[PDB]
Amino acid sequence: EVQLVQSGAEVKKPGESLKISCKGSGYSFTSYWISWVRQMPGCGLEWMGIIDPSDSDTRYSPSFQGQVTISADKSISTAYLQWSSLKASDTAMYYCARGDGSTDLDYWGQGTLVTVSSGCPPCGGGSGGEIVLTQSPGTLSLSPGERATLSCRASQSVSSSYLAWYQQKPGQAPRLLIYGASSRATGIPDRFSGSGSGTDFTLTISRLEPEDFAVYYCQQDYGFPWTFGCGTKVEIKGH
Repeated sequence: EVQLVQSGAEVKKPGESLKISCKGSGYSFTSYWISWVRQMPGCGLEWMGIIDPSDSDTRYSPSFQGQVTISADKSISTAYLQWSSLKASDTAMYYCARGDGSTDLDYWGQGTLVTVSSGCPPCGGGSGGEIVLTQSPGTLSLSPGERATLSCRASQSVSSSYLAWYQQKPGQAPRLLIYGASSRATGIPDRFSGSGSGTDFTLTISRLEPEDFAVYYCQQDYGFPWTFGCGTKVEIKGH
């Protein structure tokens, strides 16, 4: 089985340096890129940057360029995320995730909590020109057994091969649900299905089972920086 295992929780003060790690197992490390993804408390997922372990080529979201360094030691299948000077706003769960441009981010580490002593990026997008994914509605309250329909709209056309859906169950790391707009990832129940193209995408859950109450994120890796929607929380209707 493919696994990514991350290092333990860290507590730091602003200004301190920090390096956290992501160890891959069960697959050829150099054949897949490693992305780093941040989730500040109460916020959605943010793509930070990516490394190709074969040659250590990197790309960074403009928000993180110059703040962090992504590196890799391919001889021990480990990727790293390093700060020279932590900020108070770097308090977050940090995830690493594998991909190769065919199945979006198909395996995720379990997360490293980084706490720094001493708000969220705007869901409607900032001044950077990134592709914005808008998810409707932000919260869906339904009864168990009901059908759930979630929407993801992109600010520009994205090739269907590069639109994915992730499920984040409470307190867990995200996992890949749908890749390439309509393909179910391995092991995912077939009550989940995705459709759409261009700027309009849909995730359907044919019946809400108890384990499906969670948060669902869409994501695109068609253009840089890669981006996530702000998520739709699916919760149980009061009765």
